[PDB]
Amino acid sequence: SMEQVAMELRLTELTRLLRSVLDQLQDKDPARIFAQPVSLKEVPDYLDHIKHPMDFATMRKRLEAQGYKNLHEFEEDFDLIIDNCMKYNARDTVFYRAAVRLRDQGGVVLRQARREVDSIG
Ligand code: NA
Repeated sequence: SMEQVAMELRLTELTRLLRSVLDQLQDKDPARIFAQPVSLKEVPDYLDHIKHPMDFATMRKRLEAQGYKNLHEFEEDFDLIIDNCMKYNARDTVFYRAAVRLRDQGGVVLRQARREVDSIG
């Protein structure tokens, strides 16, 4: 149907926006702390601590299968990245502080993004 197709052109254009957002977000991680999932070989207790791990590559796989239906959903995933790190790591570590920085820098990118998704529909 033509109704289905138009919904599909909207998903596709959300997807194109979200990809840009994810490149922007991930430029605020020059160190690449958050680029890949935590290794269960190198932090074998990780899953006793963190119930829903997240990382930028896992968001990117989801994005390329157009698995994000709106910006809230993508935002939820970004926030897990931050919130998981801030839980597992102590306030005086380079990891915790790299998440605070990514949160504050990420907040701006997502602030305008939210206006573009409401504006362009
Ligand atoms: Na903690």
